[PDB]
Amino acid sequence: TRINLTLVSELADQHLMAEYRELPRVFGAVRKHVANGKRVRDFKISPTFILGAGHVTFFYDKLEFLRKRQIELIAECLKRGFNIKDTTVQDISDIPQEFRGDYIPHEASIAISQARLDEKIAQRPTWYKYYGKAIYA
Repeated sequence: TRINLTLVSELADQHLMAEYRELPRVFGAVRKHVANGKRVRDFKISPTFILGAGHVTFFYDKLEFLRKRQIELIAECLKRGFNIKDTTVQDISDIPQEFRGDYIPHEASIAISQARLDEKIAQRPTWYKYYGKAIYA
């Protein structure tokens, strides 16, 4: 599961579709943990954004950030003419407030996220498209 920090209008089609599919998984994971009696204090949340080990957990107390980003992802999918089936933002008001924080990444954090996306495309640029156009080489 990978959450990106870059503007959704700048994502390659493949990356946009992947994040649309994967971001909501975090909500379900928190629900599962809440049902198991866990609290935010039970998690080791990094103080700064990271990729890899601890990436998903970093967002456990930042669900409002994710909710707002899911709004943007859906809108970008529709803008590109993609046929997505769920066009509604998930209601997360059932999750305890301590997990529903917001977040504003610094440009240095965004640069880490951007570098990972760049690196993936560079591997085989023909696998990526933007509005269906092969602009990556």
